[PDB]
Amino acid sequence: MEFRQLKYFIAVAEAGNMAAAAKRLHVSQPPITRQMQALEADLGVVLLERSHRGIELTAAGHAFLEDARRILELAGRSGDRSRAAARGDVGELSVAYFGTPIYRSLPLLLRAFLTSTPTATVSLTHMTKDEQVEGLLAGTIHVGFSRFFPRHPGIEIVNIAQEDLYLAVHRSQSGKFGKTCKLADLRAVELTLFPRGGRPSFADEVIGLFKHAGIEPRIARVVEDATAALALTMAGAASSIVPASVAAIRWPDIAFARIVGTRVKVPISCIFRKEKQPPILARFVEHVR
Amino acid sequence: MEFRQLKYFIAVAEAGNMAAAAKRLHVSQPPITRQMQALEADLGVVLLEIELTAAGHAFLEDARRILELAGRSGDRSRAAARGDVGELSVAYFGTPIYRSLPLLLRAFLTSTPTATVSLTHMTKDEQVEGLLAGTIHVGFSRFFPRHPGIEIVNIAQEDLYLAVHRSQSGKFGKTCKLADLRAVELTLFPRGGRPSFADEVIGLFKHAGIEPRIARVVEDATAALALTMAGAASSIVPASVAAIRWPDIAFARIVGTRVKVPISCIFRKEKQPPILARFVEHVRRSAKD
Amino acid sequence: MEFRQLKYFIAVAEAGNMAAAAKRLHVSQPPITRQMQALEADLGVVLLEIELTAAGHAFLEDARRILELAGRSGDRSRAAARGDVGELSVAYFGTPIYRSLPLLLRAFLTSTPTATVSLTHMTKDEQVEGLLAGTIHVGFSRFFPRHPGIEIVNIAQEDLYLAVHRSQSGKFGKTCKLADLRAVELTLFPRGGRPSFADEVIGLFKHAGIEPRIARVVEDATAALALTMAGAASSIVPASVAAIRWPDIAFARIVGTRVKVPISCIFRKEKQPPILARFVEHVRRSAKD
Amino acid sequence: MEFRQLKYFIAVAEAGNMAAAAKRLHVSQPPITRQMQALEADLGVVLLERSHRGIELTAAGHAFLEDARRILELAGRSGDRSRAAARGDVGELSVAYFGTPIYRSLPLLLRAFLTSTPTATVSLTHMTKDEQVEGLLAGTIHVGFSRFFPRHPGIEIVNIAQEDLYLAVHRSQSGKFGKTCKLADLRAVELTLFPRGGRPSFADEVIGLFKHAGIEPRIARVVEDATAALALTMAGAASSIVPASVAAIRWPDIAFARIVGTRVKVPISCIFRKEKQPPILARFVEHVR
Repeated sequence: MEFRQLKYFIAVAEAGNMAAAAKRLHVSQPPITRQMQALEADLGVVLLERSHRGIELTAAGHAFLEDARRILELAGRSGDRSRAAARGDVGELSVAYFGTPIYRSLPLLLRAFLTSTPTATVSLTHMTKDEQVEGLLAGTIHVGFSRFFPRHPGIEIVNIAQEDLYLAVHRSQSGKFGKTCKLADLRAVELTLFPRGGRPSFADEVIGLFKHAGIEPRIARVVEDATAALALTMAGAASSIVPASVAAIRWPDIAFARIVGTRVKVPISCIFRKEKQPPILARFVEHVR
Repeated sequence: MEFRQLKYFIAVAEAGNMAAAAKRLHVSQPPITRQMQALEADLGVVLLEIELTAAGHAFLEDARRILELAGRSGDRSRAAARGDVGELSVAYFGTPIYRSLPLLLRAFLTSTPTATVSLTHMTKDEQVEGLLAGTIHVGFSRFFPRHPGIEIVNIAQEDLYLAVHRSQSGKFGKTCKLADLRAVELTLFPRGGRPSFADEVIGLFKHAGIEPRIARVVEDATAALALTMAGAASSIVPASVAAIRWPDIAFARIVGTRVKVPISCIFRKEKQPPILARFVEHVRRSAKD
Repeated sequence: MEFRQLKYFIAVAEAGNMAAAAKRLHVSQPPITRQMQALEADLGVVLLEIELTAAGHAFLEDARRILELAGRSGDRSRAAARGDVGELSVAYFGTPIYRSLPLLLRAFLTSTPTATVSLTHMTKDEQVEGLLAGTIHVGFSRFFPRHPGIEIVNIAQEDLYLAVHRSQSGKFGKTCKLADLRAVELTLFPRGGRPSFADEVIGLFKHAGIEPRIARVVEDATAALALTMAGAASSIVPASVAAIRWPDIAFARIVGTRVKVPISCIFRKEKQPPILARFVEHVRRSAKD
Repeated sequence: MEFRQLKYFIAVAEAGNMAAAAKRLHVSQPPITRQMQALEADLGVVLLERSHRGIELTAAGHAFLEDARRILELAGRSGDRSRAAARGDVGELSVAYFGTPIYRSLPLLLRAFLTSTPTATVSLTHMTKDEQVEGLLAGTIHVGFSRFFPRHPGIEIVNIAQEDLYLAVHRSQSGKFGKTCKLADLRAVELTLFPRGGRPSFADEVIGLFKHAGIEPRIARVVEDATAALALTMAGAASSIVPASVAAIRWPDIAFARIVGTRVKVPISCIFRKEKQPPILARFVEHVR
């Protein structure tokens, strides 16, 4: 069987007449006739008959007509599926994340991406920054989001944005601070930071910001992540410092106060393997920039 | 595009190597290469880098289906020429294949002597796409999500059975209730096509007020049975599975008036070809009661 | 074995490299090496090949727990010396951490002023092992499989809510039934600790006579919420999650007298230390009613 | 803190007297005393007191006594866990399989393995022979089972056993053959073989066996696997040839007849990466041989 044979047969069949089929096909009589004899020979069946009315289909012809249509319909749609995949119009972007960008910044970036590529999908996985590097190099994830990525030569970092910092305290300690504050005002406050590890982290950044401001902080403890800190704060057992992403959410019993200062800010970045980027990733990277 | 291109692309995809593709095709390299170049120019996309691009992986699946449909279409025209019913393409997922599906197929073939049948394991999502595109005629499984152009027919219901290694047979007898199994570590199946058989089993336990002990969820009934036969597991299976006598496996029927699961089939409600129309009339009266 | 060996092994495991282990430890290579040789001779096993052997991967997990327990034990003796209650080590899985767990912890801390708390996310299996070994005092989740030396206490029950992107809020109002959600593509969570929250949601749909439409099962509530906030999903979450106002997410309370899920805690029934004994008496009367 | 300090403190505490502790410790008085002062100094608490009775513990001492016991208990058990993992007494053997060994031979081999290594576990995954090679080289699976593995230099093949072949027919065609038969007697029987592909398969083997016997078989079709063939046979639409593993199971409506001949046999083999075998695999390989 050949594709040309199929499109001709459908036209011959639908037009119900040879001259009318030629008009639709932009082609002369003799090529059409050649393609029908070749088609009937391959199948080993007669598909067409003549009469006063012109062209008629046998039982074999009628059965083949429906299939010929489903075949060109599927072929046409399969062509589109392949071009769509080259363009990055479709595909599943595998995203990894660590730390607080997952609370607001990352989702909004995903909203904007899905909105300009509505037939794409995303998956999400929590991963340490080290896991993200390994996974990126290996191709198990396309893009990773966190704050302070360790250095690697085969990976591009893109600082998407920066975020303010907010003191977080139990509802009952609200109004000891107001809605705005400075790092100087927190030297009597026992602070719970996160995460632990020591490799460049949000905790270490906050500690450095206190050192820049010439202030000794009281760090009561470093907990495993923001969830722990927020839950301790909600339970009345702690105060913390958190980026704007976290403060954008209304958590019952927690109040926030923005820490003022030009330098008191924290980045959001994302990493990807700059080499051999599949189209869904290239489309996302072009959105990140 | 051209059928030869598709057939050659599949061989290059599956051999993963130009010389093995030549071996499988009985043809030299430069012809394969000119056919691959031509497919790429016709599609306006690149499929090969030997490994596949995104566009390539996408097109591979479709190419198989196009060739598949083309072959069945030739067979169908021939069948129509001879006055025979031709071949019903059935897809299946889950355990109906063990007994209840064969029995229904037998009754269909008895009443329809010139018909044949082919069977393909497919996931439910693959099935839906197969029905809308015309590559399969009908799918069987247990639970199917509704879909606009598809009818889902609940044919019959099957009892459930506890499966255990022969060494543990005495422990529960030949009939048991869900509450008797509250301490049994269960290996359920399958994974992914949720809600699946595992989900229904777990739901039945819950309706009875029991949280099942789930050791693991394995990929299919085959894995679960092999593990039970190896002495490493216990499971719960439909009657279709328990109708078979497996060495080293003992079964206990689970009693409870609601402890049953459906055998269901699905098909495209519109543009039904003759053989599907015949099978549906048969399913219709197989379901009656 | 020796504590220094354990601490050094962990640093070699986590740095994946002898010079980074030296950097993290402020110590040169030959001391680290002699400590690793010695741990290997003492154990009568090889842990390093820098990557880990099977024996190494096994011991790594345990080494962390041994050091963890050792640190908490020093803190506990000190607390006992001063007449303070000391620190309750709590583990958690699932969504109680969002609201109901913090609230119960607050009431405990109010009545027990010299106490503190630490929070660690753990899977249910990790929790059980933690309770039997004495590394944690108590675990929280929703469903827990029975286990000989563990008591499971159902504290309270939480309502369920549909979660949708703000754009879709009008569609269901502020209250809805499960049957109203029969066409909603749901993103449930988590994966693996079956039976989990996903299983209960699916079971509730089934009890009501509806097969839920499940688009996907994601790793946790964080993923599901980020996807819903990005406009890519709808989900079902307990009241603890819905008590929080998340930007771009709207909630509808699911009505039905049986549509609720438990908050549960688990602890070792034997050899309870004083602080756990205090927490249990508190949980006991928090559950009363 | 040091481990020696812990074991001494427990003995001193349990014996309730210094001389009695020395007896238990196989050690003199002065070292014991040195280890207690060092231990009290590290913790920064007093654990012990003297009186007429001998040794007594403070509140700090009593709290530390329970922890010291849990610490040595956990350390001891962690040592065992590491040695067990070196020996391959524990671990999860990842097994892959293709074709019919999964029906009987593979499970019995797993029974025997689990029986001599009862704290080990197994997982099972269906994989093509090509997938198994890739997975083996990569370390994603430990061992693969099938029949006719393609050649690779970094992989060892071990023929575990051979299996007879059996004609399979619908119940109603039983007694056209009896319980034994020859290939010559099947030249009028339309045969359904499996699987398709063409790379060395069970189908190709059966075809070669007919050629060795100087007999033209009637091969009506090659289907995707044994499940398809068995289901077609059960439905009355086919006869097939299957190895002994399949014939060992009683499938309703299928009858079997053994094909006699010294050469009419099919192997079961398994493959593994001979390089860098983890202990659980080495333990299994030693069982396979």
